[PDB]
Amino acid sequence: YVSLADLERAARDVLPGEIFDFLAGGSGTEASLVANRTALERVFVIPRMLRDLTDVTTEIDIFGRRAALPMAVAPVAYQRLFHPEGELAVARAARDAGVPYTICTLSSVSLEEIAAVGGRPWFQLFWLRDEKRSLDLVRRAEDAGCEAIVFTVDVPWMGRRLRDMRNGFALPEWVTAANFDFAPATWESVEAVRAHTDLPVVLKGILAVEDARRAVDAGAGGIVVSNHGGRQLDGAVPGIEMLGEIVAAVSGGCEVLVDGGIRSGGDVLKATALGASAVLVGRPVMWALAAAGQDGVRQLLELLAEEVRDAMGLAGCESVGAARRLNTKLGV
Amino acid sequence: YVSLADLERAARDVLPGEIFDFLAGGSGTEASLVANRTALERVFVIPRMLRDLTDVTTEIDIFGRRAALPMAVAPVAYQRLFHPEGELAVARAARDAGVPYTICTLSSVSLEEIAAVGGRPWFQLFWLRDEKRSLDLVRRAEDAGCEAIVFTVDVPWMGRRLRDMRNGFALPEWVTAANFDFAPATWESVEAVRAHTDLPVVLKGILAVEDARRAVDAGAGGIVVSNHGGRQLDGAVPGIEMLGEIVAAVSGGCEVLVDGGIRSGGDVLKATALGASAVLVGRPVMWALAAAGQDGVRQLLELLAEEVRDAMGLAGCESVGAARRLNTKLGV
Amino acid sequence: YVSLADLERAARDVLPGEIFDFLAGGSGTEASLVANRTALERVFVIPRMLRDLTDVTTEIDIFGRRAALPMAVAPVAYQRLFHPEGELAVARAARDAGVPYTICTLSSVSLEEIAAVGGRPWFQLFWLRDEKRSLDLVRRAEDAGCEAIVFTVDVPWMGRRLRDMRNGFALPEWVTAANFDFAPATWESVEAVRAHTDLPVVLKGILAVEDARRAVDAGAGGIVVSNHGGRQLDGAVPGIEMLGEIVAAVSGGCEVLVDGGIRSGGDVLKATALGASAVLVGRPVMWALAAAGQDGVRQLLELLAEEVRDAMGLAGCESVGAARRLNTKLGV
Amino acid sequence: YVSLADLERAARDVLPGEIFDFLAGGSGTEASLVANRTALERVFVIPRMLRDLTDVTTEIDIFGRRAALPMAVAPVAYQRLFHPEGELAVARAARDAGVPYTICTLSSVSLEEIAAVGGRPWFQLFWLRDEKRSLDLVRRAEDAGCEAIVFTVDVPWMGRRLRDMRNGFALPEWVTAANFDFAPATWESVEAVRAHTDLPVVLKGILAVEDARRAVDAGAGGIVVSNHGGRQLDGAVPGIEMLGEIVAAVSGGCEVLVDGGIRSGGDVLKATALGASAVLVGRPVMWALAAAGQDGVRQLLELLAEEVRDAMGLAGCESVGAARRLNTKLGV
Ligand SMILES: Cc1cc2nc3c(=O)[nH]c(=O)nc-3n(C[C@H](O)[C@H](O)[C@H](O)COP(=O)(O)O)c2cc1C
Ligand SMILES: Cc1cc2nc3c(=O)[nH]c(=O)nc-3n(C[C@H](O)[C@H](O)[C@H](O)COP(=O)(O)O)c2cc1C
Ligand SMILES: Cc1cc2nc3c(=O)[nH]c(=O)nc-3n(C[C@H](O)[C@H](O)[C@H](O)COP(=O)(O)O)c2cc1C
Ligand SMILES: Cc1cc2nc3c(=O)[nH]c(=O)nc-3n(C[C@H](O)[C@H](O)[C@H](O)COP(=O)(O)O)c2cc1C
Ligand SMILES: O=C(O)[C@@H](O)[C@@H](F)c1ccccc1
Ligand SMILES: O=C(O)[C@@H](O)[C@@H](F)c1ccccc1
Ligand SMILES: O=C(O)[C@@H](O)[C@@H](F)c1ccccc1
Ligand SMILES: O=C(O)[C@@H](O)[C@@H](F)c1ccccc1
Ligand SMILES: O=C(O)[C@@H](O)[C@@H](F)c1ccccc1
Ligand SMILES: O=C(O)[C@@H](O)[C@@H](F)c1ccccc1
Ligand SMILES: O=C(O)[C@@H](O)[C@@H](F)c1ccccc1
Ligand SMILES: O=C(O)[C@@H](O)[C@@H](F)c1ccccc1
Repeated sequence: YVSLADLERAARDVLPGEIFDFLAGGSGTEASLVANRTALERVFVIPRMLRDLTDVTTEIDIFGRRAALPMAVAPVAYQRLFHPEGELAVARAARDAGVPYTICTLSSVSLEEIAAVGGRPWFQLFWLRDEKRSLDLVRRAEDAGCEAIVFTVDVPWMGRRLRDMRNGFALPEWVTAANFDFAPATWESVEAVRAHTDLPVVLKGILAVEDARRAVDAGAGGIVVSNHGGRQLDGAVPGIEMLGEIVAAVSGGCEVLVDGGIRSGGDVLKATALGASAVLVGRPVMWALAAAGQDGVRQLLELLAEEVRDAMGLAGCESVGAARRLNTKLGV
Repeated sequence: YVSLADLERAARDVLPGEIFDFLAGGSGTEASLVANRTALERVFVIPRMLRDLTDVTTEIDIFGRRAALPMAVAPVAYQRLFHPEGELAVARAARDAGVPYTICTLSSVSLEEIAAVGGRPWFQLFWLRDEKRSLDLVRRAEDAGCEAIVFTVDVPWMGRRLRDMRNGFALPEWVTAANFDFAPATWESVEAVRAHTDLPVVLKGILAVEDARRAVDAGAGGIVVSNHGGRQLDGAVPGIEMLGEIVAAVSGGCEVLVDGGIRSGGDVLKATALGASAVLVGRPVMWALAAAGQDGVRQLLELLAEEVRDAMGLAGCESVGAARRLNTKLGV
Repeated sequence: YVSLADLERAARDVLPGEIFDFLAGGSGTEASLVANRTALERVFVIPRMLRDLTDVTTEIDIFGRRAALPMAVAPVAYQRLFHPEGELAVARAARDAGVPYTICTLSSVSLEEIAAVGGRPWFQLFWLRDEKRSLDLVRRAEDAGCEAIVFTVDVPWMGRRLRDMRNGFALPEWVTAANFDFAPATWESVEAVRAHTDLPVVLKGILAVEDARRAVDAGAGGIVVSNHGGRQLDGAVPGIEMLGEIVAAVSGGCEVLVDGGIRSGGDVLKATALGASAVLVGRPVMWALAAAGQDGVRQLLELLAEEVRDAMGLAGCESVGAARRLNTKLGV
Repeated sequence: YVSLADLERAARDVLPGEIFDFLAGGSGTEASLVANRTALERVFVIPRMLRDLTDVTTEIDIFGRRAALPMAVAPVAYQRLFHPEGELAVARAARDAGVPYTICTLSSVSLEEIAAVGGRPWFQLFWLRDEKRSLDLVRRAEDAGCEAIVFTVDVPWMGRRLRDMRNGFALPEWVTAANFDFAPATWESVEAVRAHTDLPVVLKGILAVEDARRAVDAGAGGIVVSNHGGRQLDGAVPGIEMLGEIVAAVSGGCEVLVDGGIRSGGDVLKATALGASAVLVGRPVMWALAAAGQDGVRQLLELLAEEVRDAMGLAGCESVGAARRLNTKLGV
């Protein structure tokens, strides 16, 4: 594999069509899904030359820990849909690559089993029908060693996934929500979580500048600027199009991550040049899992690491902080 | 049916080609017809998160009455072209969905019969060869219980519909203008109508900011910002591209509706975020009528209601007024 | 025929390929040829409603004479390439339609024969190897009753027409330059012409704002804002993209015409809304001549007249002057 | 051959696929390779008319010598890949056309042999693992009569050329680096070169305005604004998009060349109108070499000379300096 697109071809071959569609699809007409790619393709980097590259490092510090790249595995529910080892395969590869892995509320292996793999696990929260149960998942995650709570704030309910409707898609009987034996979140829910944990709370799914500012005021340790991979509001702006304005409004008050359509180390460089602290990567990780299990995810992360180091050095950046100081130009 | 595009496929199968072309076509090269869709596809919404969605309502108050959605059925002449029950099928479905239905001057069932269905009928006026006859249709509509006069102001004559010319299209003998046993309108005609009725007068086909302002000064209760579905001047700007500037110039002085290419609840959300009070929907209603009669229109309106509620909630809007306060960003 | 595009299809059928290519082609990669169409397609008109249309007139006064439309036939060399009656067929149709016809220096029938047809003949000048001969053609044109001298200023030499090179195109022996038994023009050549005639001198091929201003200072009665149909500099900006800036800089000091890609009455409306006094139309007139001779040109001009009247009225314009006061908006 | 595109078709026929891919390809997704062409296609020239063209000259003075066109042959490694005479064929054609030829560090014929051909040889430097060896190549080039040192500053290492990876491309045994029996460059390396030679030092691969300014401060005699033909950072902005801003920031302090996608004399005109002193041309020269050896390169340079003279005169420019004063407009 020499690009992330090699892995998509491989995953399309192996997966059942309805599972590939559950993975690939977006809501509505898929306008926001396509726009995430369009938006990144319009960004061009203005590289710098002739800088010292003797010790190029792709490492960052985030939420108290070093990470090997400015990247984490995005939360993706039900990873046993894609490979029998599901989340354990992905978490082991992420641990070995030094990349944080986001354990999902709707994981198909329990959060404690995935946390026991080690590494830097974060935990993604969906707000449940009652405050006490929500907070119990948060406490389980914290007890299990998760390092951050990634509270998804863009899913008061699931979007209209027309591929899934047309396919009549349902979970196979062999895939379950292993953390179990949902409700719209509000700013009150954020405060309940913030009061219940010492872990940093990261709000995933922020697009309005005013919501990024309120996230900082609310005590969030980070936000993920994101339209949920085009799976929630069809017509929501891409996160990459709001990122620069959000980074300026936040003034360093929290970490600002972005996701949606990151498909290469050059895309990671674009996101960092627009001001991101780090990116999330979703679908490509599942392509690698589907294609070749744990080893596939390892190969994907090795390729991304090579592409990030290559792009940074070609752009004159010995560190991720230098990459954040790059300028960009929109093209056509 | 899971999108409005499902209904177009269904209507193309059933209708005779020349009738499908009368419905689908525009004037000239169809540049304005295509632009209505291009323009909406360029608009992206910036959704808000974490707001109270306990009682999301899609209802509005307009021209004195509650409507279940910020939407009305646009005037479309000669609906018996599409189904034998014609206007009565559409009006019954609109009534049952709580959506206003616009009765046309060129309806193929008399305005009194369609008004007797109940619901919230509006009446669309074409200016006739003489003031007294025009005003008689207005008085008939008012006597029959219509709630608003939708005066079409963009048809001094019919545009050049090249599909119809190439097809040699003419009305079948079984379709007639049932209100009967035309001239360019002017601002004088508007005043004659305004003086002849206590109903709100809504000018349909306004695109210039100065004409929206004059409409308010003339005592209009509303305007529809519209290029007539691309059927009148080929090269006329889409209404959606003038809407924001018109809403700002009107300063709340009248209701500002828009039409042209609304094909989903997400498009309704875009129109409201640009400042519309409500939209009109034309061709999709006729697709549903052609595909499945009254039940088809009911299914279309149920689908649109679900899509509007979904889009509003995903965008953090518990009411249409909140949706009007959303910001937008143009994309590519 | 219901559009000008019907005539292009007809002309492609009848003409030999190399003659169709001489007509259709541009220089280089044909980027400027395509851009003339792209540019017009990007312009949208903001029409006005509710104005008095009791006496819509498409007439203008230009260079001292009434014309039936804001349009003249562009200079096109060697019209016997397209039909045996060549220029006489086109000039007769233009006369009968009330449209000025531009007689070319390289006409395949003598300028005196074409002038004898009557109508409103203008005369297009190419600057010859010597001032005295150039001025003799000007004097011949004036003696023959031509009303304006259209001095082509964008042909110091012919552009690189790769279709013609690839085809090895040459004039058939049956087509000749009938005014005969060339050099780069300069501002000195313009003054020599201006001093030699009382007719208005119109500089065809102006694109720079500074050249439009100098044309007025030099005593030109008009300019044609034009990239020569994409046949001269490949990469020259379309005239329609410079027109508004040129109209503002000229401040009424001369007539400002435009050409390049006018293919409908709606395109004439766009040009007038951007400030043109009138347009030239080139290739479509030759399509009609090739398809059906004099009667073909008559049908083309009747169609254009109908399309111009339709577009003007739909845009609320009772006169060409009102159309020049329309606003426009660029789209995608 | 009537366009440079004729030569590409010819070269694709003759070369082995993997060698054609080594020549044609870029890094990553080839976004920057495509953007170099997109960017030039968006630029339109505003030509001037009616100027004196009695003695149009395409000549420039650069780095102390007259050149026949505002163009030099870009450095392209390993030219024996394309034809058995390799660099000697290209250098002989460049000499005979009066065009500077850039001898590469990785030439497949020694720099002294290519310099002995005569003409105006420049020498391109890659920074080697140690300062003394780098400086020895510089001294060899100077001793051999090269006129300028073109220091490549955008290759701390080679980009990720996925065509080459997929093809498993390697140099045939019959092609070698004939100057031999590499390390990231820095501003310190530039100063070491500048101190070691009296020749002008030209930094190739500058895109950031701040790096152009620093190049002047560092004593560079020129820069080449360039993304390395899309072969280095995938996503680097095209040089043509940074050129105008760089020319303004440099204020005449050094020569400012550009490369990337120049494929016609009209493209040379666009580059000069945006402010370039001269362009480099890479791939087309190798197409001509592959198609027909020395004579092919001669034909390419004759065609480019004709296209540059044609474009300049059609734009009203008697000299390259006048072409630099042309204005441009971006189109779509
Ligand atoms: C199959 C699938 C399942 C997902 N499940 C979740 C989830 O449980 N929680 C969440 O916050 N995001 C979920 N996401 C959204 C991702 O975290 C991410 O925002 C999105 O996929 C955009 O990134 P991409 O283009 O790299 O895939 C899911 C995405 C996919 C494709
Ligand atoms: C077949 C057809 C007939 C129409 N008849 C009328 C009419 O009688 N009066 C009117 O004001 N608009 C008429 N319209 C215009 C519509 O009210 C509406 O402005 C237009 O179709 C744009 O909406 P759409 O894209 O949703 O179809 C007609 C449109 C169609 C397609
Ligand atoms: C076949 C042909 C011959 C032309 N000959 C002349 C000419 O002799 N003199 C001139 O000034 N323009 C000449 N033109 C340019 C036209 O007058 C006009 O500027 C151009 O065709 C753009 O208009 P169009 O897109 O309507 O064709 C010629 C154009 C064509 C296609
Ligand atoms: C096959 C190939 C080899 C090249 N080798 C070199 C090189 O050794 N040194 C260098 O500075 N640039 C090298 N370049 C870059 C060119 O000098 C030039 O920047 C680039 O090809 C863009 O120009 P074009 O679009 O005209 O090809 C190479 C380009 C190609 C295609
Ligand atoms: O995008 C997604 O699939 C998730 O965020 C969530 F909405 C979801 C989880 C599991 C099944 C369907 C939906
Ligand atoms: O409004 C802005 O500045 C940004 O959204 C815009 F430039 C942008 C478009 C596409 C990708 C990233 C940024
Ligand atoms: O767009 C339309 O069809 C209507 O507004 C009107 F112009 C019209 C009604 C009936 C037949 C033809 C045209
Ligand atoms: O001029 C403006 O602000 C609007 O017309 C423009 F942004 C726009 C383009 C396309 C859809 C809606 C709006
Ligand atoms: O565009 C054109 O064909 C004319 O303006 C002129 F350049 C010309 C006339 C006759 C033959 C070739 C060229
Ligand atoms: O620069 C400007 O204002 C005009 O050239 C531009 F808007 C334009 C683009 C395309 C067609 C007409 C005008
Ligand atoms: O673009 C290129 O091929 C050159 O600049 C250089 F990176 C290179 C030279 C020779 C082989 C591979 C790469
Ligand atoms: O930012 C600018 O002014 C230039 O990069 C831009 F206009 C440009 C786009 C494409 C080609 C050359 C220039």
